[PDB]
Amino acid sequence: MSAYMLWLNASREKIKSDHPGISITDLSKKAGEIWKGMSKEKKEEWDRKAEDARRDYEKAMKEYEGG
Repeated sequence: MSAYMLWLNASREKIKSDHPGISITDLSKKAGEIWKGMSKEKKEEWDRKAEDARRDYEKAMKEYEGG
């Protein structure tokens, strides 16, 4: 899910530029269609990026020291 969110943010500009005058709601569907047709390996990369960020949060929280 997190991979999709990150991918959508970067892809949003590509989709909007590729489909001028496209609505926001339509963009969401477009994002899903591109993902579905996209390679499986690419999905893993985005998933790994999201997981790495989780590790980084722990590191920052560890030094942050707070509730």
